Amino acid sequence: VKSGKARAHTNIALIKYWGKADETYIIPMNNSLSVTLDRFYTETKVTFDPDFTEDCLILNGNEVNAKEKEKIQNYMNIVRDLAGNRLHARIESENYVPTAAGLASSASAYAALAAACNEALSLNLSDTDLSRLARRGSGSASRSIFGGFAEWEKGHDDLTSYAHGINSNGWEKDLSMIFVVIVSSRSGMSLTRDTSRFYQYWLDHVDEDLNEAKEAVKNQDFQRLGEVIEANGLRMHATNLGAQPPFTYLVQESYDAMAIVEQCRKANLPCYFTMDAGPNVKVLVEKKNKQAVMEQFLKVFDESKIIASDIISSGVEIIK
Amino acid sequence: MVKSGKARAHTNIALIKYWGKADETYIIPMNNSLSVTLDRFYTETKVTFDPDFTEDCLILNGNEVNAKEKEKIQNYMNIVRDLAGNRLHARIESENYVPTAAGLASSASAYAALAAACNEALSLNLSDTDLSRLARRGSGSASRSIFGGFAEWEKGHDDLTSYAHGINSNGWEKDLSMIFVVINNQVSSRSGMSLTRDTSRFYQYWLDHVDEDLNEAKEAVKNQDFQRLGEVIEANGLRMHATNLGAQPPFTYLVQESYDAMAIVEQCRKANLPCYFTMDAGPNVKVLVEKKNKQAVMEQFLKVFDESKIIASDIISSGVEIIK
Ligand SMILES: O=C(O)C[C@@](O)(CF)CCOP(=O)(O)OP(=O)(O)O
Ligand SMILES: O=C(O)C[C@@](O)(CF)CCOP(=O)(O)OP(=O)(O)O
Repeated sequence: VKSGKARAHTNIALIKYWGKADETYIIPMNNSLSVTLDRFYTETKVTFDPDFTEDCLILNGNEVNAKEKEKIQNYMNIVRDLAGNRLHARIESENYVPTAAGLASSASAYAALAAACNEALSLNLSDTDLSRLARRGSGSASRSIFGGFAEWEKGHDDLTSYAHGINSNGWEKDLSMIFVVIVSSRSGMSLTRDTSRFYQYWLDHVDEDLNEAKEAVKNQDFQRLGEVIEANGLRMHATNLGAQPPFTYLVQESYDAMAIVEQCRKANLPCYFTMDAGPNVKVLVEKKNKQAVMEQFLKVFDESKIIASDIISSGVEIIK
Repeated sequence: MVKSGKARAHTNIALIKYWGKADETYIIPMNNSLSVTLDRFYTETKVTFDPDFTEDCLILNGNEVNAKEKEKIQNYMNIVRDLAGNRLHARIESENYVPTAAGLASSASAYAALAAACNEALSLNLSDTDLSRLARRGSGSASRSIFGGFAEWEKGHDDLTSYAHGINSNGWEKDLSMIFVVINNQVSSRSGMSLTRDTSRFYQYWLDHVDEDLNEAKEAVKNQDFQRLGEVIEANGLRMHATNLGAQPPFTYLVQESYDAMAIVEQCRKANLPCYFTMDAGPNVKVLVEKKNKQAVMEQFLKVFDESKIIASDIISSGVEIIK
């Protein structure tokens, strides 16, 4: 029997991945830039047994659903081909995330599975190839191989499409993210990629957004990073508005949280917001101002709905 | 002695959006717009000028308006007094036959009816152009209400040059209709567009496409090409709402139900009922459809929406009118 266990942390995209150039290999229409979070993660143990008939995934103690079981089986097929065996695996996975709060486990789940498999089957994959393996499960997972800032290079094929870690001289140690708890990303983004009247607008600005953001981290320039990523995040959501037919991930409460962020800026508490495939609002903020910003939120939201996390420096990690 | 006049003006809905002012004081817009004038919804406004009157008075649907609206209306009438070269104050009696509680706007038809009423009362002999200009000062969209069918508001660059005109459609307005999906709300158009215009990160994007949209739209009506019209106006409308998303801080007029309404429109398209939607400063979804499909399209909506929430109107051919 072959087993291994690993922990991967979720990451939030500051420059968004939204829309695939290639649905089967998960190659993106554009590069993305993300930060990896300390607080939320997945621990996954994988066990390969000559005895097993089909792949098993137990998550937080409970067997998973149809589509997920199928989603896992097709993914392990990839792992089997790569490793060169025919072993089925029993996967035991736990998400360390506030429950029923809508946090995406996608990135942390596949990065963790990829790394656990790597360990179990002794593949000694390089980070590049680990990121590649993770990508095949979920595009965002490619980034969770790394800590701090990470960039997913879109490439043009399976070999060239992967993430890498960005050294920012420890800037990530100065930063945090506040979550305000309030249609599938894969399904949402394919509709928008395929049909949206505003998608071209998204493509025309994404590289510049990205360049500006990467420059800002080179200078550890928070306001400048913050401004571009906020703009970029909003433009992603604009594209869904142009889909055929239109849709939104946002609700009034998301807008209320956004308004609170602008006010914090006016009161000289720099922070910037972004949203993914749901109404949750994430507030990038400097650690020094994290408590102050949270207080401003507490005036309006339940304390239980205001959850802060640091940015973790290290990457995916083997659990011995 | 006593000078009175009474007018009926119909509301209009924009297919190409006015959204954002170049001049807040005189209400000169950042771009041209194109609308259609609704047969079913209108305002009737009577104005009576009397030397004895010492202050303008406004009665709306039989009721006091309040010192706020009262003050606002007197400011507007000053414009009329300056225009007429008199100092006569007016008693204004107005009835809105517009589902305002249901969220439809009354300001376009209200200000158009008032402009026309004063012109009739005072015998100003204003051209439709000057009527449009007078209406515009009260509310931009009111400039278009002077006219029936398809109308366009030319933005101009000053108070003399910004006004609307009626577009001759070869009677195409008679083939069209508009379904209103009243959606459970619940930020003014003037204040909203101002925040967006001043502030929105996506406003330039709106500006870079509006003229092309408008030219395509007008070319579409020249040809009575309903699909060509519907497609561009629907994209225009959506782009207008995108800009709000970019404002500092962002906001939307749209709620989940609005999105549900758009979805049904798209199903209607796939199912051979051509129609297209647009939304204004509220979650209500308006559905441009050909008169011959009005009923079929309403029934698709009637599968999910309360019957009282689905209201259709034809498009009127004629413009603002003087009545008894
Ligand atoms: O994370 C980002 O860059 C942006 C988003 O989070 C915004 F919602 C999308 C994530 O995409 P994902 O869940 O990875 O899709 P998959 O490849 O189809 O599994
Ligand atoms: O009708 C349109 O062109 C589009 C809108 O309806 C979309 F909400 C805006 C109307 O603006 P309006 O109320 O006329 O503004 P005012 O000049 O500040 O009174």
